Amino acid sequence: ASCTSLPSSKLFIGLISVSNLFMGIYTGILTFLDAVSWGRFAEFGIWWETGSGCKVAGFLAVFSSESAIFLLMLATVERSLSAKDIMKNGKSNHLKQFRVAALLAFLGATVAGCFPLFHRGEYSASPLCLPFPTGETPSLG
Repeated sequence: ASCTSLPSSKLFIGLISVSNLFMGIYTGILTFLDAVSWGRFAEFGIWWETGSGCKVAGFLAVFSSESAIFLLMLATVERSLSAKDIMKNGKSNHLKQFRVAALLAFLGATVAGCFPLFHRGEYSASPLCLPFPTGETPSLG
């Protein structure tokens, strides 16, 4: 909200917070669905599981988790590069490079999330729509 220079640390905190947005959104959708099915989950069970909603929620959760982890490694690598320049040169700036790396990490996360979609049955293993070694064994493992 403050129109400042937004240094690299603040931007990294912000983007990790956006990953937090998707985590919280996924969890809140879960609750919302559970509250809708208060005492009547079985009625919505199959419809949700085979429906597009389960795929959407599972992909969103997987993407949010993987993106959080990847943003974390990007932030740690950037901080280490800043420290290395501090003890080596005196100035570090890979703003465009790190933005490109963040976008590539988002691409990898989305690819991982969409991979179960093409195999027709990986995501609907559980109502939570979470990769488990219960149904499709090889790909999920």
